[PDB]
Amino acid sequence: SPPVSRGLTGGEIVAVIFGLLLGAALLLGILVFRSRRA
Amino acid sequence: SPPVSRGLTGGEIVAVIFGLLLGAALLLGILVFRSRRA
Repeated sequence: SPPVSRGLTGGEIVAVIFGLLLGAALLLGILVFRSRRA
Repeated sequence: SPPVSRGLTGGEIVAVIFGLLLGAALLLGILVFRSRRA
């Protein structure tokens, strides 16, 4: 794959951080609600 | 489809899952190793 100029743009990294934060918070949430409640 | 005339590709979603899975595993890892070690 290319470095960060060939086919990379600022409109792509936004997806990383997005799913990163929302991924942990969401995942962790369900993981706890599963059977770790209280 | 995009939010407001944008245009995505299959070479963009790879970033989401990347930081998504790697984010939870990594984050959760440090979060535990922080002071939750057993």
